[PDB]
Amino acid sequence: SLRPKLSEEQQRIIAILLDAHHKTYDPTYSDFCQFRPPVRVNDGGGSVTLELSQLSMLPHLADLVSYSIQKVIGFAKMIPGFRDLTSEDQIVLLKSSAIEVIMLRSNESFTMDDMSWTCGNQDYKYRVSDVTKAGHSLELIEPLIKFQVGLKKLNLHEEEHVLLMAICIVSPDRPGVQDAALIEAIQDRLSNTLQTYIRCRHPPPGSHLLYAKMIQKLADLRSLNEEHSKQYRCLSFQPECSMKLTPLVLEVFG
Ligand SMILES: C=C1/C(=C\C=C2/CCC[C@]3(C)[C@@H]([C@H](C)CCCC(C)(C)O)CC[C@@H]23)C[C@@H](O)[C@H](CCCO)[C@@H]1O
Repeated sequence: SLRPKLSEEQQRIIAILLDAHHKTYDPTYSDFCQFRPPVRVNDGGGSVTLELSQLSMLPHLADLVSYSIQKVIGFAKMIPGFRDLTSEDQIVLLKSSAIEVIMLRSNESFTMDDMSWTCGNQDYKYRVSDVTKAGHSLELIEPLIKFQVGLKKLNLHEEEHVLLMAICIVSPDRPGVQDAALIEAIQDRLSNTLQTYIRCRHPPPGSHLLYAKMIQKLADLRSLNEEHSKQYRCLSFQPECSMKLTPLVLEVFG
């Protein structure tokens, strides 16, 4: 019912987050030529044995994810209040949310035109088959695609999109966090900003219930995180896999 106006502080928070995202997410994907080249071996059969023997798309995707983790770290550092946290808690939050924020932010390159993450010419267009060529199984990919479509259909404003990523990162319920209270205080400030923004700036019929739907996506991400971790473990058993990854990836998921 009540639709309070965004406070000056809440307006500043949104402005800061939009700016942080614009500085850490390049919509032209111009740095991609700097990653190890994507290689797509013939695997129409989806052979796990062949996929693991080659891991043809792993160097490229590992570089893409590593690059993205760096961007997420940069984004996180700009989240109002994040700097108030101890270095130890900052790292805990970053490592635990990295893959989740990558899945969220990737929605910007995801397209329902053909259910792919399109970052340019065919070379940088990623489909389910490209992810299997990196060593992952459909147990992760299919649910991930479903998540992308569900997120797409929420038609989030960029303001809502950046707030959701910030809320995802600043979560008090991450194993290893020391000052949960402070983290929750920061998250509540972000959550209240999001709730207020939706109530006074998001037109119907895709509003209000929108907050609940967004919070539900955060729960969905936890499941995807767990599944990705299980599969990363398997992938790491492959001899010489470390060289196909990056130091940052090895640490975050190791
Ligand atoms: C990275 C990103 C993109 C796409 C994300 C994809 C497409 C290919 C496969 C991935 C990467 C999934 C797999 C499951 C993760 C695999 C990781 C390992 C192999 C380590 O397990 C997770 C998200 C999937 C491109 C762009 O939108 C951002 C980037 C450009 C703007 O900053 C974003 O940040």
